[PDB]
Amino acid sequence: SAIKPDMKINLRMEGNVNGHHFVIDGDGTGKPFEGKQSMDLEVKEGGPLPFAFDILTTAFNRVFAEYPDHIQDYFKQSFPKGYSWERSLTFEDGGICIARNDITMEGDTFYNKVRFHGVNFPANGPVMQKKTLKWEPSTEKMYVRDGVLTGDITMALLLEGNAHYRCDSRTTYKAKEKGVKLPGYHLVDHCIEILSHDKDYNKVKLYEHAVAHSGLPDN
Amino acid sequence: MSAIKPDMKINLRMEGNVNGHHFVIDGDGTGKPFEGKQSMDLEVKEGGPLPFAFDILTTAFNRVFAEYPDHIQDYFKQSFPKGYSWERSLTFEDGGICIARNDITMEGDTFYNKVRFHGVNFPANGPVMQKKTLKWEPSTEKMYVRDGVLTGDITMALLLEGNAHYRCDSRTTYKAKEKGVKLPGYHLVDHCIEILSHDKDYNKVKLYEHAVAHSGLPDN
Amino acid sequence: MSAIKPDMKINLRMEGNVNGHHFVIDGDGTGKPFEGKQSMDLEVKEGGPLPFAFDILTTAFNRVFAEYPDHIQDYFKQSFPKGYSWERSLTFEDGGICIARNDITMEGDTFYNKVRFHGVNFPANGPVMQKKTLKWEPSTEKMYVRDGVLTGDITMALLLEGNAHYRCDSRTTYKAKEKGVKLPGYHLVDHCIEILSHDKDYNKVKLYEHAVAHSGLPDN
Amino acid sequence: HHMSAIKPDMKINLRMEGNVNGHHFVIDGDGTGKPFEGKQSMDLEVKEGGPLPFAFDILTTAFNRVFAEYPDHIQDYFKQSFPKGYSWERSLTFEDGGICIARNDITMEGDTFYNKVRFHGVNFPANGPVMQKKTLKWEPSTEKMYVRDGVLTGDITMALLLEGNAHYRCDSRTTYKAKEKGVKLPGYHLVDHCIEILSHDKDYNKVKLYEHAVAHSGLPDN
Ligand SMILES: O=S([O-])[O-]
Ligand SMILES: O=S([O-])[O-]
Ligand SMILES: O=S([O-])[O-]
Repeated sequence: SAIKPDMKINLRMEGNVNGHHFVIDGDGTGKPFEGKQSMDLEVKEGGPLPFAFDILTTAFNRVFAEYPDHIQDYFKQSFPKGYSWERSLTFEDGGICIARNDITMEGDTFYNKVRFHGVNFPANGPVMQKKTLKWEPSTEKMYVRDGVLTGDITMALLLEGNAHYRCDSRTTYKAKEKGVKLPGYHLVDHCIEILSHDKDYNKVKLYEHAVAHSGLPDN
Repeated sequence: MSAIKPDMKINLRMEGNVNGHHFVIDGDGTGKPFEGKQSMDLEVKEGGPLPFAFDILTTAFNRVFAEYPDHIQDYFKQSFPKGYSWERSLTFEDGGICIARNDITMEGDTFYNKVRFHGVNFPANGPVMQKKTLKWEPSTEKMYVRDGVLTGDITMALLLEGNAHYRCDSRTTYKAKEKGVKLPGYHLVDHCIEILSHDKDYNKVKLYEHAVAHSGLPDN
Repeated sequence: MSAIKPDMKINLRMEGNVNGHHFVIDGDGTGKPFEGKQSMDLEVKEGGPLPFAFDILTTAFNRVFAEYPDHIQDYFKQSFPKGYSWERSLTFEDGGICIARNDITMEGDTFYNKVRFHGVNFPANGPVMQKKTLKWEPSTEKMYVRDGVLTGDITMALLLEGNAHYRCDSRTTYKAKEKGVKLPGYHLVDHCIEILSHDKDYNKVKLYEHAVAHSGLPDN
Repeated sequence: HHMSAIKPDMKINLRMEGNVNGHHFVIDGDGTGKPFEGKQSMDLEVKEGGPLPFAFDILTTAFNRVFAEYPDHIQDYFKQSFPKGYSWERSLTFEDGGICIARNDITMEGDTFYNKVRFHGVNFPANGPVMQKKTLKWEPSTEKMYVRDGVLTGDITMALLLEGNAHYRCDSRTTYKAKEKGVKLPGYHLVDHCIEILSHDKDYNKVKLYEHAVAHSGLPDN
């Protein structure tokens, strides 16, 4: 009842990768029921960012995800009060990130409080060298663990030069209100895209498409 | 003289050791390469009854059985008639680790599979030695090139009795026998594996699996 | 030239968040860098009482307090006057993951510590959220250079109630503030960290640590 | 609690079968050791699959924790498992995806320990240190011993020194199990080791291997 077909979103991410502090302001629109959202982002300090913007992109709301009827939608059922997610990103070269987002809503807008942190990215690695092109599309596996909805994902960044950079992520989602029903095992296909940006990535426009499904042969 | 025919046969021998238990499993079955479907009947010839869950073996009993669409290169069907081999490592969240290998070849309408499977470090209280597993959930394997070889990464979950999952992380490497097989670009493979039937000790099992490659969203 | 005195003060502020719970922890201590020893009294200024095992934070409260033999380069004694930073990941066997960083500087007789600590994904019924930890066991860190930076790898174990162990994989990267301080070759550190005393809610903690460097067998 | 019959100068017989990246091999070895001094060594000869297309170094830890100096205050699980013996299973995970599985069955007849080892390795990259044979030595390290899921378990983060002097990381988990009943389980401890190829021929077809291990309690107890 609370979510509408078209909603706004405000976002304030703050973080540190490799000792580098940054703030990023975001403002955007999207269709929760179509699994879509875009948003305009602007680094407000920390720019020029010394690292690849790509590592940030998954960390700027699953509520924007096309859920089919045979699958419980934890995220759209979390609102008004909202929900929180925490995430770790484990890169194949030792680079490790942790993140959190408190997602809230009032009126037509979703509010996202997001903290990002990253450690141990190697000097001549693709992240500090900015050799990343984009996230390749993948599929997140959703399941319950310790009484909590958990998502594991097998993720890859395309690099300059016809090779890929592995990332492995675990997310833990918690609805704020008591009583929200945990879903069964499902899978969530997603694509993420930087549609436009300036040369140093101080201002970027980002797009996310997400759809949930029960996998083969039901997808 | 096309190598891949619409209805083909599968001949399999697996020999292995998990936690120091030796075993031999012979397989016979069939499948439809272009539809990405296969089924086979397995018979434990040595080492029955198996002390561990049969489920840990079932990915190791052929990606030639995957429905590839036009716009994605099919390494597997292009690997024939000479064939290919794969190597896989399976890392479970409780420390059990398996490695396996299959050299697969082809004569006429039949694929031959010479498979080896080794496991160690499964705890006695774990869902594997307790034979507490139910099925592999559906999952998506990521295909991409690493050091000039086709590589596949997958995070799979084994559903357990009692409404719980058991995580396995798997990496496989596929190498065509013949020189000059064109490697595919990055893509996804969806799959499902289902034990369709089994006798009480799992000495005789009917297995079925379906694989479909694709390019992820938006495209389907 | 190092300007490390044989008795030094230690001043520290830690700020952070584990599983959404934000805490601030102030420390005051002293140490003897040349025999590898330091102890500090902590008190949590924000976030008391902490909902999680205090022992996970304990690693994060300076390898100058390590005993280095003459035959091994002491990167940490040599990073001063200017100081140094370290970054560190802590991956626990049940999916809990922490990152931490410290910027260490020296003003006279006192080392100053800016520490941030963030922890994610601890399961509600794991040893951390239920406070079933007893101590870190004594272990050994592997120091070596990777990509131009002193790196320390170690697998640690936190003793649990009943004498079970909880396993933590840690990686730290240490960076001298000033350019062209020299790189040690492969060596080992031994460490022990012991919580000496604490009140009921671990809001006042008194922590001791001992660390010595060596080159391993047969030298030792 | 029980006379080991381990006599302070003992022999070692060993047969190994393996496969790494699809290459089959058999290595034999005869050796000697001093179990109470935690020192041992062996002459190995590659009997099949020679010359090996991979770094010999990956195999060297698979060729017995009986040869480890245990001080009185730490339970020695290995010498107490004799005369009957014991077995281990081990997984080796390298930072670039190389994964290995190894197991050994140790028995004792009279003066001689007998080892049946299996070793299998998978997914070593073509231009990695292993396949390109660019390893030099294992650095000294320290394994942590503790009971896990009821079984004596050894964890260790090792590193192979490589040509060009970078290191190549490997993470090992070993499980040890006595053949007979009644063997006491140690408390947590540490075991230092150092392994060294003493001498070898061009193709690593004949190799001389030595190791030294001593168990201890960490700090500041050592
Ligand atoms: O290039 S695709 O991700 O639109
Ligand atoms: O894999 S299907 O048959 O569940
Ligand atoms: O003599 S020892 O260093 O192998």
